[PDB]
Amino acid sequence: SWAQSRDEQNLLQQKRIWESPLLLAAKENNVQALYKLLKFEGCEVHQKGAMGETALHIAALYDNNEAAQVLMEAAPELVFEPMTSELYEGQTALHIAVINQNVNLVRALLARGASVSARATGSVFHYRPHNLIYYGEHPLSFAACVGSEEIVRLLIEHGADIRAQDSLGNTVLHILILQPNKTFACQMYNLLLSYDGGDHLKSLELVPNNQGLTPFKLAGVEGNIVMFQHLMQKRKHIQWTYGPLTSTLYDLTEIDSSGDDQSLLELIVTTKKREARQILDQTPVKELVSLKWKRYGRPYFCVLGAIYVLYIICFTMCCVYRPLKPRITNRTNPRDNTLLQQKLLQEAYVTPKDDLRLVGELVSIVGAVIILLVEIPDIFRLGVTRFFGQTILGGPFHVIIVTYAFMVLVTMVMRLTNSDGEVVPMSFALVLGWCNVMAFARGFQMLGPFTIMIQKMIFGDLMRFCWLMAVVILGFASAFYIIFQTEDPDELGHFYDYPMALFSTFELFLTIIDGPANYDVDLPFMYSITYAAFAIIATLLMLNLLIAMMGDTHWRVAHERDELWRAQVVATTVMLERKLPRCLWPRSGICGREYGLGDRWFLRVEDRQD
Amino acid sequence: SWAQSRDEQNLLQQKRIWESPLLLAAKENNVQALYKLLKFEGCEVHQKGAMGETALHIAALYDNNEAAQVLMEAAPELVFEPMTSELYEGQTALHIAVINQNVNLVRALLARGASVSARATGSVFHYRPHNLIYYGEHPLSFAACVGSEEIVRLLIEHGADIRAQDSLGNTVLHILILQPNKTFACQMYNLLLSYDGGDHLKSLELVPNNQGLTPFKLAGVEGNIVMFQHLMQKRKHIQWTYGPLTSTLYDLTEIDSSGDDQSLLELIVTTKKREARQILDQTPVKELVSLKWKRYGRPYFCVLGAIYVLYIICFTMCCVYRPLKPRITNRTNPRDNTLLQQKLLQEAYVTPKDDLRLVGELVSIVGAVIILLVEIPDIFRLGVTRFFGQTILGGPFHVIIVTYAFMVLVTMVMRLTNSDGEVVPMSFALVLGWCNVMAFARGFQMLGPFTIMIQKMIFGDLMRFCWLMAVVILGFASAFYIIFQTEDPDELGHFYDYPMALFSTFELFLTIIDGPANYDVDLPFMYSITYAAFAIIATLLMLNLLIAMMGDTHWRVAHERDELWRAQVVATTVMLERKLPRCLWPRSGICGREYGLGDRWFLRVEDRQD
Ligand SMILES: C[C@@H]1NC(=O)N[C@@H]1CCCCCC(=O)O
Ligand SMILES: C[C@@H]1NC(=O)N[C@@H]1CCCCCC(=O)O
Ligand SMILES: [Ca+2]
Ligand SMILES: [Ca+2]
Repeated sequence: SWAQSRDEQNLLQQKRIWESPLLLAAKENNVQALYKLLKFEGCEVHQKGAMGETALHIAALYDNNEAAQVLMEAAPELVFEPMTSELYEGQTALHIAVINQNVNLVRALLARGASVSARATGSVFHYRPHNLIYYGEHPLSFAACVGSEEIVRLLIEHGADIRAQDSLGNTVLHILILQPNKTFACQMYNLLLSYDGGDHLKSLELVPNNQGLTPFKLAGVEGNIVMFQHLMQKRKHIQWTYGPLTSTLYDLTEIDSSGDDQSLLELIVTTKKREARQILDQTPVKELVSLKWKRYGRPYFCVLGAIYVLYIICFTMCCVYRPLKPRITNRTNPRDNTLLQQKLLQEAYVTPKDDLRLVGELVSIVGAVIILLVEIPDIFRLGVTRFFGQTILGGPFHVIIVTYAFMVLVTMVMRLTNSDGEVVPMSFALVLGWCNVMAFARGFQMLGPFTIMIQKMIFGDLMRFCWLMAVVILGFASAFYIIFQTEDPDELGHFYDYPMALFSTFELFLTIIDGPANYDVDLPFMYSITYAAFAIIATLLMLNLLIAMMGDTHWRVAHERDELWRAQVVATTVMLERKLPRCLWPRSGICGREYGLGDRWFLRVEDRQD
Repeated sequence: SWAQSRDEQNLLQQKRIWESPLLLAAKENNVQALYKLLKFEGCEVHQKGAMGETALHIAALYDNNEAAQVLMEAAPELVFEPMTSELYEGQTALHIAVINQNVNLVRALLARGASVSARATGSVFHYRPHNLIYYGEHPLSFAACVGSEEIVRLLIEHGADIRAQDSLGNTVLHILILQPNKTFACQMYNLLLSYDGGDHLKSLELVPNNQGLTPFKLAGVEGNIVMFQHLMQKRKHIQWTYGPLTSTLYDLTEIDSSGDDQSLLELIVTTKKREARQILDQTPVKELVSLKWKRYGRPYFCVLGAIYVLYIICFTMCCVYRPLKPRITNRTNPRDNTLLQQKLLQEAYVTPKDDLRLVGELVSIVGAVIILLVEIPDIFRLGVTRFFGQTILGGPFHVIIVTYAFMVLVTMVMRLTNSDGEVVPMSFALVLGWCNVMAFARGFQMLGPFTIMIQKMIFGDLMRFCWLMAVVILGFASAFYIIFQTEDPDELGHFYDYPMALFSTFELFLTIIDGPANYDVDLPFMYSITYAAFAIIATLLMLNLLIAMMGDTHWRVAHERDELWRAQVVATTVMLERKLPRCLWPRSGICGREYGLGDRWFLRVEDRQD
């Protein structure tokens, strides 16, 4: 594959280093050898290694200032030389010297005039899961990441540009946010800002990423709390300090949802990173989301539920009082078991009690069109995750609400044609319409976190486990059929045909029925033996499942599911504000006009320190 | 709303500070500016800010002794000036100087003759949940709360009054008890007591709150153990010290229940604060309550149960041997399913076996009147929580005991009228009369804590969850009805009408019935499919509930429910002593007369230190 390729080439490089006597001597710091290979013998100083590296590139990898200095003295054009291989296209000797924090070699290379604008476009410097580190493409980006404050200023002194962006359009500021050592990177972040021009506009912090993000905004998405906390000092203003109390004012500009999708809050709820959830708990955001749902948010969510419950409960009223079913053809004799009395083809009737039934069915096309006005913007504008990431209209579940309206439309087509299968399209809507009601259990009270468990269980662990429950049924259900195939099924015929054999055993797996048992007639010899094993094995599987549930329930998951529910409540609040009109739901905070301090909206939060 | 108002005004204040050049210079400590605004230009020194603040009020907020001193020198009448706004009505410059612990400014203000009796009646100084801190209304109250021992004595030296009460009638002593830093406040508590007159009477500790509480008494209600422990030294007397043993005598005056509702014990069991429960565990109280229930308490509780069980079991005897039911009208044919043989209108009968039935019914009016003598004092004197806080007659449950007597009275009205619904009023009393018997399981042995779980479950989590169980039934129960509406219900008609469809599915949710299944006749196509989903979903909901139970069971809750039960046993003991006559249940302890040490009752408790 591709992992083999890079593993092959690192091995292949070492052979070239061993074979090449010049490259070997630079690797091994043999100073006396290098003079013998350059002065007396005319070895081609511009020797190209396996990775297109120069003799100086190897002397920089393994820190070798003595061997590196000889190469610059004998040939000074090697400093500008970049590596030519695909994995390392663009990398220069200065990149290697900065990475290893070789201060004396960096100073010697800059004195030679090495470019501070050379990009390392090689694939190994790309931001990808297989790459272990991402340091950008510029030598200043490398210096800032390793934390050598000495080299960062020294690189700037020779003309390094902080505004320089990589292929992804990330400045050196953006690269620091995507780093493990958060505590060290904060101090380095400040140092790079000191070289900013000083103008309020064109500030490097305002320079955006290619995908529209900014350093402050990116920190929230990536879940870097340390940088998020540190970056907040820029945009928070202390009003006054009275004893232990402190009224502090927050800028609330890039945080709030006014700037279209540039809102930080939308990025948190849409992103897949679990880490970003902790950002909404932070003290500028936590008041914002709480004030959002406690007032203007919670009522509208319940109002929709009241409308939704009403819309559903009326639709069921149409189903229970459905067309008349008198059975015109008394077939009866063929399949004498058959008992049907069917509704079907009467094309309405005279309308006293019948009149109200049409007004209830007229509500179906409203939902069929309102949800069609939900399904039209189900591929319009958005459409891959951008719906599943934007869907807050229900959010969880509510993929089935659009299928429900399809069943409503199919049941309309089921009418006016009077097909036998009238019940099957009408039946699906009743289960799905009420099962979706518990989507409103999200938020509400303390059943919301409960609905998260079952929601997870339905779509995750069940499917895999259900396969294991599907097996063993195949063994026992088909077995029982074979034993009972011989005997007369008139009495105790739990498995008369194969589709009933599976269904009867499936019921038996959850012990719903009493279990097949007749004492008037003697049963087959094998039923008594095979059923004993079925009763035991079914209990073990249920006990082990019950014990397997304890895979969760650790106190951290009690905090986890609590944070997941409250995060999904915040999720509900944002798109409700998005779809709803601007006249309702006034913007949070107070405007910075009429007190000419800002021209933006500020949240006044006061706190107390114990 | 109102939170917006104060947020608006803090923003509005800063604009006035910026706009007002005088107020700005005091905020910014620009000393050179202040002289330019007062000497050369005649700026109206008595400038009123947005909050009615003076230029000195701003100079005190932000600690600005240099700017504050200039304002007093140019205009000395600003010191007496209070803020006029509603939020800050009454606050003076001395209040602000004390709060920020500006010692030099407090000394300068007192030298100017600032009042030490000025109250801060502004709404932001009220004791309310929205206010973060409560420091009282007097400048000495502020000094004591921040803990500046230097200012407290200095404020007293210039005529501060410790006896001064706020609008709620709380002294400075009461304010300290309602503070977070319990360990610091104890030392400050003593310092304020040193300035007391020294007379045993009129002591500031005896000064009561408006609602009848005193500092020692309030500490128990508020659950401040540190202050409760510290305050106990005042009223505990060591008899002797023999080796490691120590006989210490406790005053037991304000603690015990003799002084009407002033008893501390009644305040603990009646209050809603969870913290007060730990106070009853304290070593002066724990012996008192234990000695109370172990002797004189536990027997009377069981004696009432023996009487109650006897009263109930006889009442059931009347129900089982009820009027004769021969069915006079053999209607039968209309609703041929009907089978009734009804008792109804015979107006008693000749009395051999019948005579004893009346003597048992005569017991019903006794309970109907005895509980009427419980329902008459169910609005008399008390009545909102003052019953639910005073009810110990059962305590938990025993709201239903008064409804039981109502059903007894209704069943009496059901008799002498011979109505069809004879069973329905009589049936409710049997369930409620015996379900109330487990109220006596409170206390008793180790089932008492068990009864607390179910008691909590019935009235808390169930109702919310039951709604979620009510949903999904609507989908499946109504669905099953539709499938089976077509077919002949003579055989396997679990859902023949809609009210039976819900009830049959509700039973099926808990898997009580075998589940509808017939093999002689072929079932509808949809029943087999829809029932499979019902069996699965019902199990998940029950499994997730079982796992959701683990929301408790942490070892802290095992201590919590144990402390809740033992606290509710203490609850039972207090009102039993209240309702019972004084001749029974002698007062705990030994009187201080006949050993003229006290004239009050003392509990002799000896302890040993390891
Ligand atoms: C092979 C290259 N040639 C060399 O002399 N050092 C390089 C080794 C890899 C450094 C970058 C590895 C990475 O980014 O994952
Ligand atoms: C606004 C008032 N004017 C001022 O100069 N300081 C005050 C600030 C509020 C102090 C009390 C806040 C509180 O009690 O919650
Ligand atoms: Ca069973
Ligand atoms: Ca059964």
